[PDB]
Amino acid sequence: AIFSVYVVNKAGGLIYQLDSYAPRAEAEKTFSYPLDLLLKLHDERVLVAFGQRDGIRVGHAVLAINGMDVNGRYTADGKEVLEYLGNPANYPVSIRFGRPRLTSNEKLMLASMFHSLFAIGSSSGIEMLETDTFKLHCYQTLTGIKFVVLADPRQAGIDSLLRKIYEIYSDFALKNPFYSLEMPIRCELFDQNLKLALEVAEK
Amino acid sequence: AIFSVYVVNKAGGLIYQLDSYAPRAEAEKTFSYPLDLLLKLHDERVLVAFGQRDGIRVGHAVLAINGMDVNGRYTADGKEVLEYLGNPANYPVSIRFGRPRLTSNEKLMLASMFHSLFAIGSGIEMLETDTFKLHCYQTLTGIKFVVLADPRQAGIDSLLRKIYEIYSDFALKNPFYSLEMPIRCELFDQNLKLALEVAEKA
Amino acid sequence: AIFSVYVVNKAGGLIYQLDSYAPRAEAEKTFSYPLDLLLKLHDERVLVAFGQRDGIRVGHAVLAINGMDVNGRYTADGKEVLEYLGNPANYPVSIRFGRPRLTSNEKLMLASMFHSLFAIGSSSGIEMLETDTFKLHCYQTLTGIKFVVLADPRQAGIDSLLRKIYEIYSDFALKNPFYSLEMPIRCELFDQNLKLALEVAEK
Amino acid sequence: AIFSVYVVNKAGGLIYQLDSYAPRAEAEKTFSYPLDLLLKLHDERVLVAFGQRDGIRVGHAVLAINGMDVNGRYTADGKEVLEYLGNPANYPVSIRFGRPRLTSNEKLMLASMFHSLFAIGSGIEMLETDTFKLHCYQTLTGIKFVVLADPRQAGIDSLLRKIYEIYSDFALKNPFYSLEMPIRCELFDQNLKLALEVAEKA
Amino acid sequence: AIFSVYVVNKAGGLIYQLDSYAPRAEAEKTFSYPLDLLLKLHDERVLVAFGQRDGIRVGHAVLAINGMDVNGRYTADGKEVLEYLGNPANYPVSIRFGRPRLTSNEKLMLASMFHSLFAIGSGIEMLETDTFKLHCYQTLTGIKFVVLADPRQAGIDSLLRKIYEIYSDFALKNPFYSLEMPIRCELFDQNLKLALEVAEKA
Amino acid sequence: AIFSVYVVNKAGGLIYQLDSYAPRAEAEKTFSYPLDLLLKLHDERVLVAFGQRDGIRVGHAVLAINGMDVNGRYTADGKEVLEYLGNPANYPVSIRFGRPRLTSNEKLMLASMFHSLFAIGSSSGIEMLETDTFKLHCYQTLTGIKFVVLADPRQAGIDSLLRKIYEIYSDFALKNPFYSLEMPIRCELFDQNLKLALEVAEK
Repeated sequence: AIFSVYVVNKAGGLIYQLDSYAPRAEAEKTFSYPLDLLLKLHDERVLVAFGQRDGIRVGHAVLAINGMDVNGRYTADGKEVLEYLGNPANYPVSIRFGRPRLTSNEKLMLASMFHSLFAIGSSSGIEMLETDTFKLHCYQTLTGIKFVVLADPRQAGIDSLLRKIYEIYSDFALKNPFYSLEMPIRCELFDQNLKLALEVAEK
Repeated sequence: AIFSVYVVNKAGGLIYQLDSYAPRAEAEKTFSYPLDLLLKLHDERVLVAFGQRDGIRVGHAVLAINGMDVNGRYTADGKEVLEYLGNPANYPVSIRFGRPRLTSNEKLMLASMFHSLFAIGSGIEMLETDTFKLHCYQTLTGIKFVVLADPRQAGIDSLLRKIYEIYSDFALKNPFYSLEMPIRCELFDQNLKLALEVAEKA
Repeated sequence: AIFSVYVVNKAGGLIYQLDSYAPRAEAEKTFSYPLDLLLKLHDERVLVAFGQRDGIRVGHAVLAINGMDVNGRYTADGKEVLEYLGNPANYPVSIRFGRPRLTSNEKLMLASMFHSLFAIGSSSGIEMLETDTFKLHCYQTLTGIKFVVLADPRQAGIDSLLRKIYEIYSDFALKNPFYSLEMPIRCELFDQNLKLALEVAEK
Repeated sequence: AIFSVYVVNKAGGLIYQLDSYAPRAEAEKTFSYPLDLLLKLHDERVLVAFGQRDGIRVGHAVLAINGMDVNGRYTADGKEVLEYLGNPANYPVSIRFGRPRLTSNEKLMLASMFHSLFAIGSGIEMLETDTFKLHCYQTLTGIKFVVLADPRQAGIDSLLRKIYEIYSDFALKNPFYSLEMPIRCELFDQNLKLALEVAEKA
Repeated sequence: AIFSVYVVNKAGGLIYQLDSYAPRAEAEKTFSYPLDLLLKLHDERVLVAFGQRDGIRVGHAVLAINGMDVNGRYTADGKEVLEYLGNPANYPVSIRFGRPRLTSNEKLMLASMFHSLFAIGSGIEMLETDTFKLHCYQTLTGIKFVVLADPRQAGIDSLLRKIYEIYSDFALKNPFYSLEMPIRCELFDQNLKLALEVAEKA
Repeated sequence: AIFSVYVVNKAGGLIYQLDSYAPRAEAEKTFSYPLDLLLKLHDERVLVAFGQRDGIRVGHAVLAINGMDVNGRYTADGKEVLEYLGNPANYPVSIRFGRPRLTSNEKLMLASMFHSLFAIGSSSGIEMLETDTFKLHCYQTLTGIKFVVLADPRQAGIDSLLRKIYEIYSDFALKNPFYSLEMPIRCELFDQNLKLALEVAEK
């Protein structure tokens, strides 16, 4: 599977992002409160700050409660989650935690580790970081544009996909003279052509 | 050759396009290896580096292998071009050569010229490089008809005047048409295709 | 014919300019005032702002009146032109308009459309803009210097000319160690060598 | 192939290294000149540019000349590689080919990735390029075991788990050892060398 | 070889020059095609890429074609070098090779060193590259005699001492001569030319 | 002999310096005062400002007095040198002058004359300045790092040495992920590997 696609301009500005796979959860689990975990709101998301209870790591996010899917730091009831799990009344609860989606800042931070050395215009232009849970591919073009793709470790075709996104990008620029390279990409035909290129690459 | 015909609106956004980026083969010669032509990988294109023999030219790309379509650096089957030509089992082979498919960098380079023209803009105007020539006809109303071609293609002038006529016919028949919206019109598509055929025969 | 030659440094500074052809006029025409054209002073030049009378476009400049050649925004009589053509007394007049010479800002603006993308040091280095009335050739060197030449559409040799100017430029730099690359070129032998290179290219 | 095994401390400083940058020859073919292989100088390395004949590959470097070790661009004797192959007196010669020795730029490129990983860092993690793959195992205590290899080398995973075991044995026996100080320990050196041998046979 | 002799005034402006940028041919070999030498266009110079045969060297440029002078990438007649060597009608041809004419980039590179020397400056001093060596003798009065040469040219030291003697003779005989003005003096030109001849024979 | 080795980062920051040969003196000479030379303190060093007495040029530094080696602008007695040679009591003196070692600013200034033109990432990367008394070699890498070596005019091997320092540098960076390229190099194994590379190059 392919989790995410994003594009960074030569000045480190995020210019396009598409989260493909998003419901990367696990399972709803019951917990007898007082909760043996310490939670923090980080960038509109409720993360596990401390405690490694059976199954749960620090860095895990809360994704749902009892059915009420977590709308970031709010419940589906509109109520605030940190006061809700600190709420004595609803002590026996079911909570869904999984590895959260990357913030835009995180996407940038991750992108900044590739091609940091060689000047703009230095045989494939692809650098990568691989873990247990994902593989990140970063293609830098001649003029410093970075195309990044996040996918499970053993996903084939990413090299060709990245070149194709560039092909879609450069064609978009040529057909749309209003567009300047620092600008966010906001074009229907781009979205269409990318989603298709992803479909091809998935198979 | 003509690589693309497209229509850009006053605000600089695409409203109609017709692409023909896939080239036609220029040269076809049968080879009896040791291969009297030297090849190198260049951005996933197999280019001729040396040995401009009668027909082929230093800079042409390997388009087809004995008739079959090859994409990137691998054959129709799926073996690497270079790792299949110095082959003891396989040696006698015919190859098609010509201008490579249009690249991203090239597209980006032209985009960068065209965008600049659009912004500095204050008749037919043409942007040219060694390998490309972009022709732009702008109407009073700010509609731009663009033809992307190689430096030598003739009769674009007349092609552009035709697209103008066809667009005018479309605009007269569809006066209350959102200019930010793409042109969805069979007859338009039809007549533009026919107009391109004429220019391609020229 | 070749209309103009100029050189831009890697930082977008105009470093040399020579207007070759200059009397690009048309013919003196009589006009019964009140004048059916709206005129504006733009960058020391009297341009046609509005009105497209028989022969005259907007953007056309005033180049002479009755014989008194227009010294920019003044007449040969020292009198101001906008008050002179608004002057009731001299209502029946003869005026010469043609496409004005490029301002230095215009030269720069035009130069900024070429090689804007690829970084300094990215097979000929020549990019061009062609119209009915002129063709503009822009050569970018390894170190970002732009040599620009303005000439009628079907003028041959410009590619070779541009390389020669570079040859003259680089030799000038080598013989003149005081010279630094951001500086305006002010050298007699340069002017001599260029005017000669133009002469060769014209033929 | 495995190019380097090293141990980095929590603060990011080197505390142990074992280098094996000198490659083993991949291909060996005897040539009867006119030489059916084209060579170019590239940062004081003689690389094969064209003619991927059965065995050798476009990109391999000339490692040895008829058995003897050649350094940079000069022979074991001291004559220039290129100025000795088109030789009327000397023509029949055997040559060894394979991956060139690791370059500075390459090292610097990986360093730039590794440093960035170290700084952004907030399991085994791997950094990869076309020609390199760096494997990094970080302990709870922040000790990093790093193996530098080509993209295809297998069994680094197990090698890294072994170095972890050997380092753990060392740390248990030497609990009050300055972590800023290099590891000076024969048995450590011994066991790591043996562990690398296993991974190299794999 | 000596490419240029010139005199720079205290303020860093040119006051006298004598150029000899056009090279002499180093090697001349008759060829019987298929041509046993591979050529590439490089900034409008035809350079030898591969095949350093007895005489010629990888990096030399094609200077002349069967005796006649060729400029840029076209022959004395006006046909393209490459598009005339793989010719079925034309094959047997002799070619002259050697150091290419001095380029703009090279000139600019040296200029950038020389200018820097001039500005940082606070005896004979020499600036050197792989292919160039610039020799600069500065007088008490700040007059600079400069000789541009390749790294191996000998006896520039003595040539520079001679130009100093000749300039001194000129300055003694013309004491009230504007140092911002170019040197217009037949005898000066004469004696410097003779001095260069001696250094060129050396 | 090799006098000095230093390394400059791509932003013109001095990142490592090692003065190899240092006691580059001449001989102690007697002078009957009032001293016929004018001396100035420049950057913690006592230089000859004016006067060219038999043997001594302007630019020569004072390196010792009567045995008391000059600790920059102080004597081995702790006393200030400019007041000491202007001191009437000790008028008959012996003074040692020779060409001073390069200040860090001088090292930078000298380095700034090489590779100033071509952009970062433009066949050996070595540029040099040669005089009677020294030859300076400057190697610029792909990413703008300058390695500089100062040595007597006819010293062989410098090209290979410079490449080796780069090899040592790049390896140091790879083994030390804390290190960032703008930082001063402060590592024992680096010093060891360099001093060895110098030893090889000397022979």
